[PDB]
Amino acid sequence: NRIKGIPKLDDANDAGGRNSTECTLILTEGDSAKTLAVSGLGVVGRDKYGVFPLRGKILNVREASHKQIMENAEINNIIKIVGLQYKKNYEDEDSLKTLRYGKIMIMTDQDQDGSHIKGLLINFIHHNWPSLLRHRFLEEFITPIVKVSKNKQEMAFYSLPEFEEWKSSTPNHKKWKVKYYKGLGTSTSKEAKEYFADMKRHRIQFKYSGPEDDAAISLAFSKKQIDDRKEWLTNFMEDRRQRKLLGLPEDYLYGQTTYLTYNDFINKELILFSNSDNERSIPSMVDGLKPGQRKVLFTCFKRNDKREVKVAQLAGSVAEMSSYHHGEMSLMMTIINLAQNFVGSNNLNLLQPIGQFGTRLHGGKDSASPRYIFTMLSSLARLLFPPKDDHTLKFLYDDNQRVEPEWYIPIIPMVLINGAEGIGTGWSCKIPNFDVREIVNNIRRLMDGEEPLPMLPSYKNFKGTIEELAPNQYVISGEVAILNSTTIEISELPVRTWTQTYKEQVLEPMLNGTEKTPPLITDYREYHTDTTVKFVVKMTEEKLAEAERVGLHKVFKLQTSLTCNSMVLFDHVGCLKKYDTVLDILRDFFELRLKYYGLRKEWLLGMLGAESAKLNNQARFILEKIDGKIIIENKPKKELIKVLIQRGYDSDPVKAWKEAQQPTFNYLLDMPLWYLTKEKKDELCRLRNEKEQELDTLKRKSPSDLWKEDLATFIEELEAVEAKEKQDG
Amino acid sequence: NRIKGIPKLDDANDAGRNSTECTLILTEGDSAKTLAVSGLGVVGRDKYGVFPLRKILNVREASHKQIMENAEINNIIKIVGLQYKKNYEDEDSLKTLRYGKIMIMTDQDQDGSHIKGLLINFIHHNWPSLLRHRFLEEFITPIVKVSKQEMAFYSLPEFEEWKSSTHKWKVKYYKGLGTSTSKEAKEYFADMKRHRIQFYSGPEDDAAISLAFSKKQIDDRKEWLTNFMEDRRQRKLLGLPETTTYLTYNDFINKELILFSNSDNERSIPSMVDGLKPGQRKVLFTCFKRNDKREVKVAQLAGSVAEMSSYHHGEMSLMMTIINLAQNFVGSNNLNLLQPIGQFGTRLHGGKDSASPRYIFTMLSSLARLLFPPKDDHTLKFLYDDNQRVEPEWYIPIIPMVLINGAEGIGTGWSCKIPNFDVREIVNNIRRLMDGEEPLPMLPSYKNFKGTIEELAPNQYVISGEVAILNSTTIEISELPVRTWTQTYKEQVLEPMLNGTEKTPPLITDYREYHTDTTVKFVVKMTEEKLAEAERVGLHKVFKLQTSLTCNSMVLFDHVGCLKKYDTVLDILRDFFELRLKYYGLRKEWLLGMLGAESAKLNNQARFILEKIDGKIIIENKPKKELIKVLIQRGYDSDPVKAWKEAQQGPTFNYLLDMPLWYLTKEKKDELCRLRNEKEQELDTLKRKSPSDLWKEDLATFIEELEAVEAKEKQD
Repeated sequence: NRIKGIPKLDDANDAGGRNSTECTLILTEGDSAKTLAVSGLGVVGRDKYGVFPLRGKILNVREASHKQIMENAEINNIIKIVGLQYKKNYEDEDSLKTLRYGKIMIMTDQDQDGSHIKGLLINFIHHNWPSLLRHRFLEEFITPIVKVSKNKQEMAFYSLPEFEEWKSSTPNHKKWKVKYYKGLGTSTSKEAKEYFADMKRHRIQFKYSGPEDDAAISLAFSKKQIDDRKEWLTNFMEDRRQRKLLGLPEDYLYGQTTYLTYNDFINKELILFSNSDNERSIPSMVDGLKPGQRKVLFTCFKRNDKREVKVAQLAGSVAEMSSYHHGEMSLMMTIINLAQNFVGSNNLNLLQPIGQFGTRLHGGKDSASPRYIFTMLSSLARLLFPPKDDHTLKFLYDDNQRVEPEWYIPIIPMVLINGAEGIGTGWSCKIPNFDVREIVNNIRRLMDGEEPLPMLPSYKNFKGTIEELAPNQYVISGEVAILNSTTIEISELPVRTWTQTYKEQVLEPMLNGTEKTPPLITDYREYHTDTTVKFVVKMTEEKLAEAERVGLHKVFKLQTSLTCNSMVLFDHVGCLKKYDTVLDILRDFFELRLKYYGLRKEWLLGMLGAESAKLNNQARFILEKIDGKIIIENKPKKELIKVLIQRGYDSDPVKAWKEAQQPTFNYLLDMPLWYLTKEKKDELCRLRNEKEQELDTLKRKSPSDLWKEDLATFIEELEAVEAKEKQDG
Repeated sequence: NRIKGIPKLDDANDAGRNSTECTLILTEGDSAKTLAVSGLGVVGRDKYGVFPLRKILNVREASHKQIMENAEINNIIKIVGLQYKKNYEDEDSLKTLRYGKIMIMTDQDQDGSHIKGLLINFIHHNWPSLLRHRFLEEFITPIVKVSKQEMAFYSLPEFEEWKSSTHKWKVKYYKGLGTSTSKEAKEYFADMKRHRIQFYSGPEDDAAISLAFSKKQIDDRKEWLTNFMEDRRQRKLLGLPETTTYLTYNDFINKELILFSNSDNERSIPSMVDGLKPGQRKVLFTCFKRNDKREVKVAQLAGSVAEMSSYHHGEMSLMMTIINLAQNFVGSNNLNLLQPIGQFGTRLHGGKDSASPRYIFTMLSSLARLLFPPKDDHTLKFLYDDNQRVEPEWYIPIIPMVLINGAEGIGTGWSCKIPNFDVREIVNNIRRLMDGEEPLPMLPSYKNFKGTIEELAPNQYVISGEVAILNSTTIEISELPVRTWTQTYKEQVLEPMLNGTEKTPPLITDYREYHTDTTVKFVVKMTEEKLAEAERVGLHKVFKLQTSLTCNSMVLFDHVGCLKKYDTVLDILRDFFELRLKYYGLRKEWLLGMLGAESAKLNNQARFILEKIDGKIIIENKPKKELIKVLIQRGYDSDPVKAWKEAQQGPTFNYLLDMPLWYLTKEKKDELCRLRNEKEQELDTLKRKSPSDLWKEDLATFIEELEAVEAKEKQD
């Protein structure tokens, strides 16, 4: 019959019989993957194929208790289906016939999560029966990464570089249709049948090629090789930097390929899972943002909202425009955190916190619902990230959608303005806040060739002191003063100490005592606002005198230590880098930003010239038509084009320049009839001169002059915004 | 004097001899407390206390152990120094309370009203003599604010009245507390007289509070909602449009808390006009507005729905609404409005086996806008979420969609279950009603269902699968009853037959599976004796291939918004038919005005181009004011489409002068002249057509596409 007790298993009809070696067990990533396999199998495929969905996390055998392994239903279910014995050898075909299935095929998405399942399954087999790996047992199901369709013709590519080679070798490639099939669920049931009719082109086998494979699997999953994984990622990022500089493509694993070594899989596919956590948690040094923050900011820039919108509405826009797929709760926190402006949050919030966005009372947690709070860009956001730089950035693609860039390039190092914090896999980042004006001044000093002045951490509206005990080591202190004997006033808490947390953890125990400590204070009264702290504490005269001799800041927990020893950021090329000082961050930023002001000037020169040429033709066309040199009334379109060509009119110069970066007279004839009137004609003629003067002015300006203009514009708006903030408080 | 152990309380300084003048603000969570703290500042802490409510229990419907194990109520008692057994009928005991007033500060949504009512219920149950005095109050913010000059309104009709004067300044809605900034909170707390409302006026209030929260008054609340919906229905049919200082307890229950219970009904029971719940309508409205010509990711579309329709429910709920609108397996929609491009779930797992929204794609079906014609959108009533225009109250499709894809929902007092019916039968029955004939009876019909559906009695049906005897020991099951999923049948029926229960032996020897993603094939082996015994009992009964379906709870919202129980599906069809026919009259009336304005606009545009070509109009090097005067002197009209749209709610000649110089060329002039003739012919053709003729046109267009779409579906 069939095995009893596994209702989720589609048992192969020949499994557990004479032809068991010809049977293949398909392990799928969840029920949706199993449904795809069922659709392809049809009826003929049900004799030698079995499908079982992995509806849970495969355990890491290497680092799990024997009790968990013996009670794990998922691990045990695989044992029953394949007929595997916990302690056995499978080096002889005699011992290979006790298995109900001759092959195991893992069917997962071609994303990082799917690779994790593949590796964990590989680790489970390697750690219990490394004999099976020796022969052709473990295999994987693969779908083409990209499909191109045109005129009812379809082609498939199994590697992103292969698709790029096709586009480089195929003119009019933009006339086709592009779809990406890394996820299994993207494929239809009809497409599933097509895959299973050509299983040779959708099957890959895992090959054991030596002890290097055992080392690779050990490196990936052994609990003792944590530091080895750090060097594993370190070499990967440097190898990626070298590969890009040498023009070599990204490391591909699948070609138009039938075999994949275990070592190749670990070092080229499973590595991307760990590097993703670093790439998601550690900000970039160029703009101080993580990809999630960048997606929100990119969405805000693209929307160009002149009026505030609900956070829930903006969150929908980010999901729609930037392909954000990391979760609704994460998206909400990212938007809210970009707008917070309380002491210890951003020194310069890029989004406006219009409503209850959290305060210093609860460390930003006391925010209201996203359906009730509003936000929009700050008036400083587009001054910090100038629109003219967008044309020099590298915008990324999520499948077919153009999304946020690799990084933005602000006019001052934003990573030092609002700080940075993140925990990845092997590295961690912690950078404090610094004064906006001091950073602008140091950028100006570097432009003039002077040495940068030292910078201490600075938090906006913080009323306490920050002192440097030693390089990169600081102590942040609140404010306490003795009003009289028996009374002290606490008027400031240290940075990142929240009002509610201080009252609950410090002052309440001193008033009520605990099981191990008698009360220290007799009373305390609270006089806070939403943005200021005031505690008035009463004490016994003798106990206060003792506290002063010890030190009130120490006794009342008004001191916090801050160490700058883990300033780890992604550099402009995508490699994690440990910055020893904030001046090193500023210097690295300065070189890149100065270079991109040169890039902006080159682009502006070409674009302004094209705009001037376009306006030159437009002004001439209107004037010639009024003068009668060109007649368009009741004239054939073909005749009009010939006249325009004969008279030396140019095709759309802006269009020509854009294609030049890699005839059309519509820019002339699309002009409204309004432009024949005197006033509008004069406006067009004036605009022609202004564009020419604009190009001439730019030709006389160096990249540093443009940088100084942007800094001056930003500073003026900064003073206006900050002055208004004080008036409203 | 001092309260100990409640670290979340901001005790008032005078809470004490001045306890009568002390007000305790009870806030909805920490964010509400933050707003109150911001408005209080420093000087406000002398007479005001703030405590955050981090859920009030229903005292009537709860164990007294829980009524003493709930820390939140116990903390409230401790803060306001309340004693359970006390009357406090005079100031003799009112000084035994630590605060003079309890102020409830919540959002102005349904969730906030629930907190307000439950707190009121808490006082009413243990200190009924305390709600008599000026004790319980609520914090109120203006509903609408208009903004370098700013004004505020505490009444929606007052805001509408403001529109009569001059309506663009800038408008913002402040129902949620979090909408107000800290600066605005300070302004509120300065004029606290204008932001505070106080709640007893008779025995009617006691009934109101009792009605809302008594566990025995369930059926009274159902009649309470029934009267509300019927009163609303009559007011809407009559065309009716549906601040103070004090609010009675009875007024709060009957005018504010009523919205909470009907909200569950309004979200779960679909409308009879379009067969949709509000969440589904928001998705469909987003799809119509986007008008995607290419497939889009479900994750991307979900963001668009959140951005465009003010959808504020769960993300998981939104994903399921989109996916369910696209499913096309046996038991799901007979006509899916969205295309399931990818793994959207199948009959194997009842649609639960769908892939991640970032990998599956969708777009409108080619039938969606044939079913929901764009020309009808101008006759619908589109709703507003604060300042954003969103989906309408309902769409008006050309056939009753509620009978096509069925209806299912559970509300508060009512429930809905309607099966699917055949599209062609529904179209045919609609055609019969247009001709004056009686509709034919209709049985439930599910697309691609290979079984049988029989009516035992009115509204009583039996759905059966297919089983065939192959030999003395073998039977094959080629169809399961509608809504029986392959995995659920294998796990619940066939697995126990193979293994047996604890006290019952196995019934079958073996079964083999040969399903596809859309078809079912079980080959079951038994012994000869057990098969013969099964035959005598009845194979459909033995293998559970029959399911009962009763049309006894076909409850839908009518076009006026009142829940109505339909006895037969023909009653739904007749009610739909009358409304749809009326809206075809409404469409013709709108089209007559709009087509006429378009024709007038093109007449001026064609005349303007021809006169410019003929030299009757000169614009070269001419002042704008001189050109405008010539156009008026020659009788040209201001934008007629703008004028007609303005009529439905100096001169404008931009529609003439914005035209490109291309229109002076021969071909474009001929195209403009051809378009001028086409618009006139369109208006003339419409005048000779009745509303029923337009309906028949839409049905024919829909039927042609339905055959094409369904033929391709079979081809795969």
